[PDB]
Amino acid sequence: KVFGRCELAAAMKRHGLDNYRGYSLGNWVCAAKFESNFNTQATNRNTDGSTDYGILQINSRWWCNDGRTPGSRNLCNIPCSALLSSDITASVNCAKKIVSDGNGMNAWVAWRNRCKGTDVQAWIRGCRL
Ligand SMILES: OC[C@H]1O[C@@](CO)(O[C@H]2O[C@H](CO)[C@@H](O)[C@H](O)[C@H]2O)[C@@H](O)[C@@H]1O
Ligand SMILES: [Cl-]
Ligand SMILES: [Cl-]
Ligand SMILES: [Cl-]
Ligand SMILES: [Cl-]
Ligand SMILES: [Cl-]
Ligand SMILES: [Cl-]
Ligand SMILES: [Cl-]
Ligand code: NA
Ligand code: NA
Ligand code: NA
Ligand code: NA
Ligand code: NA
Ligand code: NA
Repeated sequence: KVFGRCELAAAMKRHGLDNYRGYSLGNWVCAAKFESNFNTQATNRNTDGSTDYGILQINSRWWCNDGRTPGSRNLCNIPCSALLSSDITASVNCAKKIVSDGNGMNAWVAWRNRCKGTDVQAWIRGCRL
């Protein structure tokens, strides 16, 4: 599923991301935009051989099992393929564990580099939330 901006915003809010660990909804939307362009099926291989999956590009090195990432963890206790569903439930719940990990949203490279400290509020402009 390729989510619409406001559609994803609404889905993220219902799942309780809005201001989760102090991060307003626009941050989550902005992150999704630059990680996956709102595409739940987005996958990307990392240099270290691990892979990023889903709307928030969650990494198989630490958070999910894809069966081909040696010496990796599966801290969210899911197959990485669950992160690709049109139902963003798994991605949100795992993301909640990721952002709680001590570094906040800096865990998402594209967030730090492209969203952090900008008007992320603009990402939910005109949405019925
Ligand atoms: O998320 C855990 C850990 O991995 C780092 C390493 O640079 O970022 C990775 O994980 C992200 C989210 O799961 C990926 O989007 C990214 O591709 C990947 O580099 C750290 O930010 C973080 O400590
Ligand atoms: Cl939309
Ligand atoms: Cl919650
Ligand atoms: Cl593995
Ligand atoms: Cl665990
Ligand atoms: Cl889908
Ligand atoms: Cl959903
Ligand atoms: Cl980046
Ligand atoms: Na898709
Ligand atoms: Na915060
Ligand atoms: Na991998
Ligand atoms: Na694993
Ligand atoms: Na292993
Ligand atoms: Na999901």
